[PDB]
Amino acid sequence: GAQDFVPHTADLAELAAAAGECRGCGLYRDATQAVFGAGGRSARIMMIGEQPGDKEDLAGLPFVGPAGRLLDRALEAADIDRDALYVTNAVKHFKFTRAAGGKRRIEKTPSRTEVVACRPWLIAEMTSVEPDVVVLLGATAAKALLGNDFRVTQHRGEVLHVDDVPGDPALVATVHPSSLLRGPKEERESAFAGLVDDLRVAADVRP
DNA sequence: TGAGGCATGC
Ligand code: SF4
Repeated sequence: GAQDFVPHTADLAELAAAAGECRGCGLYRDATQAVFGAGGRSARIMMIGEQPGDKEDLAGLPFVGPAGRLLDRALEAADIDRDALYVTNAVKHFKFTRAAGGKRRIEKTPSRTEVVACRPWLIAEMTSVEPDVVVLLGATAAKALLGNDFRVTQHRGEVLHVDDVPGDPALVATVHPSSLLRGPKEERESAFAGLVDDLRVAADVRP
């Protein structure tokens, strides 16, 4: 995968500019641009989503579309300052399809081989940022760091620690904010509450 | 429109 394209540097601007050159999997070809993380190395909370969506791929920034707006409300309800956040995605290029007779770009879940190929960028970000806690937003991100057998619905809101992760941060898994939109509106407010609770667990981690 | 975890299809 991407490991040869990751330069030996902790400068997020250099990593981001290099990601524009990555050939670690096929996603780079149909996407507009790599969407790297956003934030500074002084962040103590890192949050990892699945992939850039349609709006993210057009803007070049993580979490700018509907799921990111919901994440924004979740952050405010958990009293998490954005000054403490570095936010990124497990996969750096937008994976999508279109209906043959349609124009809208329809997001497709990254394959597990794409997550594995792209994980060197995530490791590079984690070493550069040295977060005290990593929030895994959804199954793709959580499995990226915790193994393909990990079930976010089974262990969300738990403070976890694994050995093979650089810097031994606390890890907190939760559901991706888009799941609240995809699921029934009847469950949406309860689901938002659950997200906010998990985020509160993550913000109260003390190294 | 914007998951999750299991199942089936080739
Ligand atoms: S997705 Fe990750 S690994 Fe695949 S190309 Fe874009 S950057 Fe390289």
